[PDB]
Amino acid sequence: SVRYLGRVNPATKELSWPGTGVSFAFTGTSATIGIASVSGTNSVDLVIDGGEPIVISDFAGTGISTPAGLRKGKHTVVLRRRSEPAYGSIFLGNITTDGHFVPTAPAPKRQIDIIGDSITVGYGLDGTFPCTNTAALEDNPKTYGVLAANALGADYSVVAWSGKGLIRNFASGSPDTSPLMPQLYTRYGANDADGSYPFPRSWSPDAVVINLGTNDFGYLGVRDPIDVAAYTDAMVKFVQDIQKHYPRAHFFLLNSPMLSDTWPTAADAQKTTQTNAIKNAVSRLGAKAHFVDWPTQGSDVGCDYHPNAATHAAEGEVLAKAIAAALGW
Repeated sequence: SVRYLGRVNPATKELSWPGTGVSFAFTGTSATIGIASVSGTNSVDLVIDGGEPIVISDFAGTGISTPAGLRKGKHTVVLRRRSEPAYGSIFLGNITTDGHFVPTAPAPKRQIDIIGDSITVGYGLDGTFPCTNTAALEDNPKTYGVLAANALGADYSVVAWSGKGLIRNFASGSPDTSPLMPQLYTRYGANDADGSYPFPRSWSPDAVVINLGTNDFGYLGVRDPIDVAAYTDAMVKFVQDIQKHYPRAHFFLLNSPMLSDTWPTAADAQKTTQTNAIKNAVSRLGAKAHFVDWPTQGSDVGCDYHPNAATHAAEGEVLAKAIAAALGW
């Protein structure tokens, strides 16, 4: 029996959000993950027998098959999306084997939501600066949030979309008046109807990680600097809205490795300003809210100054310990 990873609408079987996918085991020499349709560009990790990820970004036609050369016998298969809805999605078909399916090792008891923007997606992560981001260069399985969930032995759900904010999205001259992350968080698949995620009780995060504000703080030459009070107020409201569904979860609110106190100007002090706003939100939210620092990154970066693998891995450790400390893990 196949199990779906992450938030996947069972009415569509669309791998839409980053990190979504499937896990199963079989005995035989081969398995194929059928593909009903694919749109735009995508990339996935295929992990066989817990080995090195096979990175796939071309889905010619039929489906995704296990590698040639396996020995007849038991094998495990984990497929995970590296990339995000903005570039495309994969609609899954049926999964087949040349032998038969065997039981999966039981799913983790620990569960974590990770909510954010391009940083949480894994935008540009595999890229060498300077580079143009592509679905192939995105690498959700190497992001700070996923690496933290891995360290804690937890299942996770990534809900993230590049350029998105909490109160306002990325600063463009055309006002980017499309949905904000809270609205998107109500959807099953990323392009499904508002409110289409039913919050099934089968998924009940112990921890909810929120990393938003990099886009909100952008303003130079396009719009007014951020309304800090509104950003703070919205952060409190977003958590309260999630608590309608997951009242017992602890919340982990991160500041941005891409904001600094020197850009655009020293006066803006953007990183300190965001940091204080989040701490304020944490203070208003009470004991189940937690601030988690992410120091402004160094000069080594991926595409478009996004965090590279080392920067993600370092905060993954910080976040894993912070969640563990909060939860007694």
